[PDB]
Amino acid sequence: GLMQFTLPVRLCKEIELFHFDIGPFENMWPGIFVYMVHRSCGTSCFELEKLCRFIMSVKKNYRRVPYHNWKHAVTVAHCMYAILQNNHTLFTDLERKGLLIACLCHDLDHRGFSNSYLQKFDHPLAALYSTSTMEQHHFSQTVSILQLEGHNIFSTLSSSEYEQVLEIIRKAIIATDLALYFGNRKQLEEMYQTGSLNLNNQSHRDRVIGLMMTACDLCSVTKLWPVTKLTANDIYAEFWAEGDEMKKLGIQPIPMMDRDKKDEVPQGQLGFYNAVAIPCYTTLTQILPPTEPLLKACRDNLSQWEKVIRGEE
Ligand SMILES: Cn1c(CCN2CCOc3ccccc3C2=O)nc2ccccc21
Ligand SMILES: [Mg+2]
Ligand SMILES: [Zn+2]
Repeated sequence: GLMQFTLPVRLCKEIELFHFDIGPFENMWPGIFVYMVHRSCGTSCFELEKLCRFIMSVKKNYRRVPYHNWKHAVTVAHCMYAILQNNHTLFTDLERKGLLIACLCHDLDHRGFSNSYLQKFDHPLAALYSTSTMEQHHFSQTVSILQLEGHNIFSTLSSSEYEQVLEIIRKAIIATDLALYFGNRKQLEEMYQTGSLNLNNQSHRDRVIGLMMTACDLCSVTKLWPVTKLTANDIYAEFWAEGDEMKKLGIQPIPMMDRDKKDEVPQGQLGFYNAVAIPCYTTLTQILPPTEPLLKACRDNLSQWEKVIRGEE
């Protein structure tokens, strides 16, 4: 009850910033997560022993893939922590509980392969979940872990509050399917610009949480350039392995996934910044002005990729 997590001074200060990198010491990531829950939610939100058992079972159900790993989980939760801390009064008690957990769980049991690859492979999960294949899986793994003995971090909630938090988590995890991001953001753009955006409308809150989930999920592009650049290596290490596996199925992969087309990476990053990232953080900044540092950091990294194409690096 009286037991705070405390971080060294440099982390205590930098963890509050959007561009914080959680560092290479894996053993400190559980502690960093608990710290963020305690400041974001309260020391009373979860029973410490249940929360610790929950975190460690989540960690175990992430795989040793180059990018969609336990470090991604905690990184995406930190971006959500920074959004929630900069927007103190906009979110409910259940939202604060649900969203950090949603972010920690959002890529549970990821194999390093896209929905497209599972569908072309004819993976059993593509028969069980026809759209948002991996995301329905990640939600299913989240419910499985919550149901392990001593892992029910929500046990003090009422039956209807429990249903509400699991519903926040489900929609938040489904929203990380980038296929769903484009339509979600277009609707949020129209709603904001015609002035119809209403944060008391649940269907509107759902849309805004979805965009937050995309923003946190993509937050590699909002880090300082040396972090962004080195993270891109891990992202492409998965895509190129998927590309190799497409070639094994007799299917030319898209260029993004073809290791023979490394030279097209700088132009592909520009497309991604211009079509996905910048528009994502722009609409987020319009709805939640204190998230502007994410857009600024994203624009700085766009300018760094432009310099790579100009052979300035
Ligand atoms: C479109 N696109 C990309 C985008 C890469 N990408 C896309 C999705 O994964 C991410 C998730 C979070 C943050 C960044 C990324 C990222 O770097 N690289 C490419 C190379 C050739 C052709 C098209 C390409
Ligand atoms: Mg995912
Ligand atoms: Zn993710």
